[PDB]
Amino acid sequence: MRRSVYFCGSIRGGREDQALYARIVSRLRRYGKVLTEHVADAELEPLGEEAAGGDQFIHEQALNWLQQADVVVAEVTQPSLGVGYELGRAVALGKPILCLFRPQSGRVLSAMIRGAADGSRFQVWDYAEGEVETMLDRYFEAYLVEHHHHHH
Amino acid sequence: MRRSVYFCGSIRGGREDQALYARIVSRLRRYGKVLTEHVADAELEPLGEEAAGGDQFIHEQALNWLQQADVVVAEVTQPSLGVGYELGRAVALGKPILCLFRPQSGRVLSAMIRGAADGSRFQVWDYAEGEVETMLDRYFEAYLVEHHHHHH
Ligand SMILES: Nc1nc2c(ncn2[C@@H]2O[C@H](COP(=O)(O)O)[C@@H](O)[C@H]2O)c(=O)[nH]1
Ligand SMILES: Nc1nc2c(ncn2[C@@H]2O[C@H](COP(=O)(O)O)[C@@H](O)[C@H]2O)c(=O)[nH]1
Repeated sequence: MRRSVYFCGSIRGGREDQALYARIVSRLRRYGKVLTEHVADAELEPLGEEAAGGDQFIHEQALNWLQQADVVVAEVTQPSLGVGYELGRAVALGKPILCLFRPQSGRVLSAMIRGAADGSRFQVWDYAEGEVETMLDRYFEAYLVEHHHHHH
Repeated sequence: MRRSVYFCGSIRGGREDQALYARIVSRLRRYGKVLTEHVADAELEPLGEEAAGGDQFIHEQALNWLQQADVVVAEVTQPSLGVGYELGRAVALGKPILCLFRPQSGRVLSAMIRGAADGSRFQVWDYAEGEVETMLDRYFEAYLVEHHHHHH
């Protein structure tokens, strides 16, 4: 009834991912529902439990969003440890995962990542800078035309 | 009845992880059962299905081993994308996870990784080169003395 897409992008406390997150959030919300909202909130909602929350909460928030997230999509030009972990949980929790790696960033996907992309429900596309939009448009266009993730 | 510990280490087709894998395999097997055997086999068992197997098989082999692996232990000095993915699956599939990061390697654990270590069943210890043995000895000694992973 309701589709939810979770975006996975390494921020590392950077201000170069927020711009991408704001633009990707609007595109993901247009289809059904978009998560990864924490990386775009200029008003940390106060009140609640008076404890030392932070990193532990970060992991808990991502776990709760993936529960509803019917599909996961990632956009990282370099091998991110934190983002890689999220991808692993997405495959174990969900099924249809997406990965966007820049084929001209300099780095490369390790054996574990390459192996993960069996072709069933996990697809790893290569986007070269200005090609990120093409990959996102093709991913959303191919998803609507297929109406599922069964084809290899 | 039978305990199985799966070791997680970034190899990236390198010959610097095999030496560590051989020494860690013996220590892990001494306690109960050790996996990550693929990274130490000089005799690829032939025969079987005649297909293009490789990366997909790598991911499938790790998934099958974690099923029996009651506990997971990792030893990486730098943020590894492939290894990070395995850790995510270990927390989603199992529960008691271990992480060994070098506090003098140069890099650092991202927000996702730090958050993952809630202190419940996931413990991230810092080992400085020659301190890898100390972390492994304390991890195995603390596991036998506690007889479980409940303490925070
Ligand atoms: N749900 C959720 N995800 C988070 C939070 N903090 C970081 N993340 C996710 O963790 C990733 C960033 O990992 P890092 O850049 O630190 O390696 C991104 O995919 C981002 O969405 C948080 O508080 N909640
Ligand atoms: N079970 C299993 N694990 C593998 C295989 N190939 C690589 N790995 C695991 O993947 C990790 C290496 O990832 P990478 O160094 O390529 O980032 C190690 O933890 C290693 O045990 C394989 O064929 N089978």
